[PDB]
Amino acid sequence: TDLKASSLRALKLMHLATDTDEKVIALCHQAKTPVGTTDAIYIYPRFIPIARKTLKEQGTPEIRIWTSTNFPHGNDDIDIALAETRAAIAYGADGVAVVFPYRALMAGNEQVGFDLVKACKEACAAANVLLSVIIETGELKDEALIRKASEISIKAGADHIVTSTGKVAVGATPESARIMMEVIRDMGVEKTVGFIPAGGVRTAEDAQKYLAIADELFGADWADARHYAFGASSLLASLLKALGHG
Repeated sequence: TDLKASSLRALKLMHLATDTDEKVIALCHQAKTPVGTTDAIYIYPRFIPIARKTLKEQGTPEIRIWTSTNFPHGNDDIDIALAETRAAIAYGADGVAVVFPYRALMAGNEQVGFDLVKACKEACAAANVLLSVIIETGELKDEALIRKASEISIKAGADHIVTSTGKVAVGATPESARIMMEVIRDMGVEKTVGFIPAGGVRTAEDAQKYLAIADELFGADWADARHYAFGASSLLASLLKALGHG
Protein backbone atom coordinates (compact mmCIF):
# COMPACT_ATOMS: atom_id res chain seq x y z
CA THR A 1 0.00 0.00 0.00
CA ASP A 2 0.56 3.75 0.16
CA LEU A 3 0.39 3.30 3.99
CA LYS A 4 3.08 0.58 4.06
CA ALA A 5 5.42 2.63 1.80
CA SER A 6 5.00 5.85 3.83
CA SER A 7 5.38 3.94 7.19
CA LEU A 8 8.71 2.56 6.00
CA ARG A 9 9.87 6.04 4.86
CA ALA A 10 8.68 7.63 8.14
CA LEU A 11 10.53 5.01 10.22
CA LYS A 12 13.79 5.51 8.37
CA LEU A 13 13.43 9.28 9.00
CA MET A 14 12.31 8.85 12.59
CA HIS A 15 13.74 10.62 15.68
CA LEU A 16 12.70 8.14 18.37
CA ALA A 17 11.92 9.98 21.63
CA THR A 18 11.50 9.42 25.26
CA ASP A 19 13.31 8.78 32.75
CA THR A 20 16.36 6.63 33.57
CA ASP A 21 19.50 5.02 32.07
CA GLU A 22 17.63 1.71 31.54
CA LYS A 23 14.76 3.48 29.72
CA VAL A 24 17.32 5.09 27.39
CA ILE A 25 19.10 1.74 26.82
CA ALA A 26 15.75 0.16 25.90
CA LEU A 27 15.12 3.19 23.53
CA CYS A 28 18.41 2.42 21.68
CA HIS A 29 17.35 -1.24 21.29
CA GLN A 30 13.95 -0.18 19.84
CA ALA A 31 15.75 2.14 17.38
CA LYS A 32 17.26 -0.94 15.72
CA THR A 33 14.02 -2.26 14.22
CA PRO A 34 13.19 -5.39 12.23
CA VAL A 35 13.08 -3.29 8.98
CA GLY A 36 16.08 -1.13 9.75
CA THR A 37 17.53 1.70 11.70
CA THR A 38 15.53 4.89 12.73
CA ASP A 39 17.43 8.04 11.86
CA ALA A 40 17.98 9.26 15.43
CA ILE A 41 17.04 9.10 19.02
CA TYR A 42 15.98 12.14 20.96
CA ILE A 43 16.88 12.24 24.71
CA TYR A 44 17.85 14.62 27.59
CA PRO A 45 21.47 15.87 27.49
CA ARG A 46 22.75 13.76 30.46
CA PHE A 47 21.78 10.51 28.77
CA ILE A 48 23.91 11.12 25.67
CA PRO A 49 27.14 9.26 26.81
CA ILE A 50 25.30 6.03 27.80
CA ALA A 51 23.18 6.17 24.61
CA ARG A 52 26.35 6.46 22.48
CA LYS A 53 27.89 3.43 24.20
CA THR A 54 24.69 1.37 23.73
CA LEU A 55 24.23 2.22 20.02
CA LYS A 56 27.90 1.39 19.34
CA GLU A 57 27.73 -1.97 21.21
CA GLN A 58 24.49 -3.05 19.46
CA GLY A 59 26.34 -2.36 16.18
CA THR A 60 24.45 0.80 15.09
CA PRO A 61 26.74 3.86 15.54
CA GLU A 62 25.05 5.39 12.47
CA ILE A 63 21.89 6.20 14.58
CA ARG A 64 22.23 9.95 15.44
CA ILE A 65 21.73 11.45 18.91
CA TRP A 66 19.58 14.60 19.27
CA THR A 67 18.80 16.63 22.37
CA SER A 68 17.29 20.06 23.29
CA THR A 69 18.38 23.25 25.08
CA ASN A 70 16.51 26.37 26.26
CA PHE A 71 13.90 23.67 26.85
CA PRO A 72 10.88 23.61 26.89
CA HIS A 73 10.31 27.17 28.10
CA GLY A 74 12.05 29.09 25.31
CA ASN A 75 13.25 31.86 27.64
CA ASP A 76 15.05 34.86 26.21
CA ASP A 77 18.36 34.67 28.13
CA ILE A 78 20.95 34.00 25.49
CA ASP A 79 23.72 33.28 28.10
CA ILE A 80 21.73 30.33 29.44
CA ALA A 81 20.66 28.78 26.09
CA LEU A 82 24.29 29.15 24.91
CA ALA A 83 25.85 27.50 28.08
CA GLU A 84 23.25 24.71 27.75
CA THR A 85 24.13 24.12 24.01
CA ARG A 86 27.88 24.03 24.90
CA ALA A 87 27.01 21.43 27.55
CA ALA A 88 24.94 19.27 25.12
CA ILE A 89 27.86 19.50 22.69
CA ALA A 90 30.44 18.41 25.36
CA TYR A 91 28.12 15.44 26.16
CA GLY A 92 28.41 14.34 22.51
CA ALA A 93 25.14 15.40 20.75
CA ASP A 94 24.99 15.08 16.95
CA GLY A 95 22.25 17.76 16.88
CA VAL A 96 20.86 20.30 19.36
CA ALA A 97 17.21 21.43 19.21
CA VAL A 98 17.01 24.92 20.70
CA VAL A 99 13.63 26.44 21.72
CA PHE A 100 13.09 29.81 20.01
CA PRO A 101 12.20 32.66 22.43
CA TYR A 102 8.63 32.68 21.05
CA ARG A 103 7.16 34.75 23.95
CA ALA A 104 9.69 37.56 23.43
CA LEU A 105 8.70 37.58 19.75
CA MET A 106 4.97 37.71 20.65
CA ALA A 107 5.84 40.73 22.83
CA GLY A 108 7.54 42.41 19.77
CA ASN A 109 11.13 41.25 20.19
CA GLU A 110 12.42 39.94 16.87
CA GLN A 111 16.12 40.74 17.57
CA VAL A 112 16.43 38.44 20.60
CA GLY A 113 15.23 35.41 18.58
CA PHE A 114 17.78 36.11 15.86
CA ASP A 115 20.68 36.64 18.36
CA LEU A 116 19.86 33.51 20.40
CA VAL A 117 19.65 31.08 17.48
CA LYS A 118 22.74 32.66 15.92
CA ALA A 119 24.81 32.27 19.19
CA CYS A 120 23.67 28.59 19.45
CA LYS A 121 24.38 27.98 15.74
CA GLU A 122 27.96 29.24 16.14
CA ALA A 123 28.74 26.87 19.02
CA CYS A 124 27.17 23.96 17.12
CA ALA A 125 28.82 24.77 13.76
CA ALA A 126 32.17 25.02 15.60
CA ALA A 127 31.77 21.34 16.72
CA ASN A 128 30.14 19.86 13.51
CA VAL A 129 26.85 19.58 15.40
CA LEU A 130 23.48 20.21 13.69
CA LEU A 131 21.07 22.90 15.05
CA SER A 132 17.22 22.60 15.00
CA VAL A 133 14.96 25.34 16.18
CA ILE A 134 11.70 24.56 17.92
CA ILE A 135 9.33 27.44 17.42
CA GLU A 136 6.32 26.20 19.40
CA THR A 137 3.43 26.77 16.91
CA GLY A 138 0.89 25.65 19.59
CA GLU A 139 1.79 28.81 21.51
CA LEU A 140 2.47 31.33 18.67
CA LYS A 141 -0.98 30.40 17.11
CA ASP A 142 -1.04 33.04 14.44
CA GLU A 143 -0.04 32.18 10.93
CA ALA A 144 2.10 35.37 10.67
CA LEU A 145 3.90 34.74 14.01
CA ILE A 146 4.68 31.15 12.84
CA ARG A 147 6.05 32.50 9.49
CA LYS A 148 8.05 35.11 11.32
CA ALA A 149 9.65 32.74 13.88
CA SER A 150 10.44 30.30 11.02
CA GLU A 151 12.01 33.09 8.99
CA ILE A 152 14.07 34.52 11.81
CA SER A 153 15.40 30.99 12.61
CA ILE A 154 16.40 30.36 9.01
CA LYS A 155 18.29 33.69 8.67
CA ALA A 156 20.07 33.04 12.00
CA GLY A 157 21.25 29.66 10.58
CA ALA A 158 18.79 26.87 11.63
CA ASP A 159 19.47 23.51 9.86
CA HIS A 160 15.93 22.40 10.60
CA ILE A 161 12.81 24.01 11.95
CA VAL A 162 10.49 22.14 14.34
CA THR A 163 6.85 22.82 15.21
CA SER A 164 6.73 21.90 18.92
CA THR A 165 8.47 20.92 22.19
CA GLY A 166 5.78 18.34 22.94
CA LYS A 167 5.48 19.99 26.41
CA VAL A 168 2.53 22.27 25.69
CA ALA A 169 -0.96 20.93 25.07
CA VAL A 170 -0.84 21.64 21.29
CA GLY A 171 1.86 20.11 19.06
CA ALA A 172 2.03 19.85 15.24
CA THR A 173 -0.97 20.33 12.95
CA PRO A 174 -1.17 19.79 9.17
CA GLU A 175 -1.71 23.59 8.75
CA SER A 176 1.31 24.39 11.07
CA ALA A 177 3.45 21.95 9.07
CA ARG A 178 2.17 23.51 5.83
CA ILE A 179 3.01 27.09 6.94
CA MET A 180 6.61 26.32 8.00
CA MET A 181 7.46 24.37 4.84
CA GLU A 182 6.04 27.27 2.73
CA VAL A 183 8.53 29.55 4.55
CA ILE A 184 11.32 27.12 3.56
CA ARG A 185 9.96 27.10 -0.04
CA ASP A 186 9.46 30.90 -0.25
CA MET A 187 12.92 31.73 1.09
CA GLY A 188 14.58 29.28 -1.32
CA VAL A 189 16.34 27.27 1.34
CA GLU A 190 14.98 23.69 0.90
CA LYS A 191 18.43 22.37 -0.10
CA THR A 192 19.85 23.32 3.34
CA VAL A 193 16.82 23.46 5.77
CA GLY A 194 14.61 20.51 6.76
CA PHE A 195 11.46 20.14 8.77
CA ILE A 196 10.18 18.24 11.81
CA PRO A 197 6.53 17.96 12.82
CA ALA A 198 6.61 17.12 16.52
CA GLY A 199 4.23 16.63 19.40
CA GLY A 200 1.09 14.40 19.21
CA VAL A 201 2.08 12.35 16.12
CA ARG A 202 0.71 9.03 17.30
CA THR A 203 -0.06 6.66 14.50
CA ALA A 204 1.18 5.45 11.13
CA GLU A 205 -1.76 7.34 9.60
CA ASP A 206 -0.76 10.68 11.34
CA ALA A 207 2.82 10.24 10.00
CA GLN A 208 1.53 9.53 6.40
CA LYS A 209 -0.49 12.80 6.50
CA TYR A 210 2.62 14.84 7.36
CA LEU A 211 4.72 13.01 4.74
CA ALA A 212 2.10 13.76 1.98
CA ILE A 213 2.35 17.57 2.59
CA ALA A 214 6.19 17.36 2.25
CA ASP A 215 5.90 15.25 -0.92
CA GLU A 216 3.31 17.69 -2.23
CA LEU A 217 5.46 20.82 -1.59
CA PHE A 218 8.97 19.53 -2.32
CA GLY A 219 8.72 15.98 -3.68
CA ALA A 220 9.86 12.58 -2.40
CA ASP A 221 13.66 13.11 -2.73
CA TRP A 222 13.52 16.13 -0.41
CA ALA A 223 11.36 14.33 2.16
CA ASP A 224 13.74 11.29 2.24
CA ALA A 225 16.69 13.54 2.94
CA ARG A 226 15.18 16.12 5.24
CA HIS A 227 11.61 15.54 6.55
CA TYR A 228 11.88 13.83 9.95
CA ALA A 229 9.26 11.86 11.82
CA PHE A 230 9.12 12.53 15.53
CA GLY A 231 7.41 10.54 18.26
CA ALA A 232 7.60 8.01 21.04
CA SER A 233 7.84 4.23 20.84
CA SER A 234 4.07 4.03 20.44
CA LEU A 235 4.42 5.88 17.08
CA LEU A 236 7.17 3.43 16.07
CA ALA A 237 5.13 0.31 17.12
CA SER A 238 2.31 1.59 14.95
CA LEU A 239 4.65 2.11 11.88
CA LEU A 240 5.91 -1.43 12.49
CA LYS A 241 2.34 -2.79 12.73
CA ALA A 242 1.50 -1.06 9.40
CA LEU A 243 4.40 -3.08 7.90
CA GLY A 244 3.16 -6.34 9.53
CA HIS A 245 5.59 -6.62 12.52
CA GLY A 246 4.42 -7.09 16.17
